Amino acid sequence: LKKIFIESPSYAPNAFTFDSTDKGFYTSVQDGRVIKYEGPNSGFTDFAYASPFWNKAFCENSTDPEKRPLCGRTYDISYDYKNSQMYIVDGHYHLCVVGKEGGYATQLATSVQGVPFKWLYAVTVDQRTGIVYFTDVSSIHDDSPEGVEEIMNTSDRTGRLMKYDPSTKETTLLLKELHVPGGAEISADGSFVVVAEFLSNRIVKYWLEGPKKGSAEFLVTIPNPGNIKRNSDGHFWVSSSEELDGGQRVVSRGIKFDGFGNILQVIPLPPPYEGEHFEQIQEHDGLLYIGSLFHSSVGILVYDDHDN
Ligand SMILES: *[C]C1(*)(*)(*)N(*)[C@@](*)(*)[C@](*)(*)C2(*)(*)(*)=C1(*)(*)(*)[N@@](*)(*)C1(*)(*)(*)=[C@@](*)(*)[C@](*)(*)=[C@](*)(*)[C@@](*)(*)=C12(*)(*)*
Repeated sequence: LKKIFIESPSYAPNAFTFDSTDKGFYTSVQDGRVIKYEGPNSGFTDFAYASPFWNKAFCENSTDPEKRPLCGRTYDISYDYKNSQMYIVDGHYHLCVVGKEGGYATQLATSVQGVPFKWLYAVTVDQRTGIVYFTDVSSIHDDSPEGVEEIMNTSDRTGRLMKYDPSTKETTLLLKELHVPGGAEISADGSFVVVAEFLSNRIVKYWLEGPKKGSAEFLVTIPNPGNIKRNSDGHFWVSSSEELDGGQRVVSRGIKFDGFGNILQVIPLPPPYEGEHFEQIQEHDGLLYIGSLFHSSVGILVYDDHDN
């Protein structure tokens, strides 16, 4: 297992997505930007900003939590191929979208059933229907240090799963009282959405079709599950960390599972991720993109097989 680091601006490149050109990638960073890597000999450019207030002088390269409400902080991004546009979920500006050329994003939704969003975290677009599925970590606590602390202390179970439909412009509540839903990924065939409940160490399966449509069921136990991203085979990669029996400390792993809950592949991450929580593992073009809040470079894994 080989690791590659790509030096990036700002800090904490946590989430990735890709467009039809498939040259490079997009990533969300701590200072409120969505940036685009253009290739090994042309670095990063700014792509988009959820916050309409974002500006270089005040927000570029900041990690001051006090500047977050103004600059924004995007937690996930999902490219819509049919419409050449990028969906965004931000901790301060909520569900947004930006067209192909980027720039400042258009805000789409900030509440459901009269209850404001507090910390949108994961997003995915159904490539066939253009319908957007996304999670809110809490209905009480935002991404401030004070908020994170309260979520932990009260074992906050006020997370939600929503859908947004661009043809109605309405958003609908699918699930409530989730236990820190930091990951959500639609099946290849659109029949279900898998949701990671970080504080309950599990993945649940929410049905979009079939006789159980509109309900969710337990799928598989995963320690401290984060983001979920589907690969081209239709399987799901999730970030995981497990406290080590005998240690102290965690062991970090990427875990690939199917829609029936079978564990298909387990990848212990190498340093520096090995003993740290991480955000996401996403398979694309034969590479594993690793999202984290704890580094200033993007991490990518590939296996070296030049001997067998
Ligand atoms: C799951 C992950 N991501 C989302 C959010 C979060 C996580 N974890 C935690 C802890 C505490 C608070 C919040 C959180």
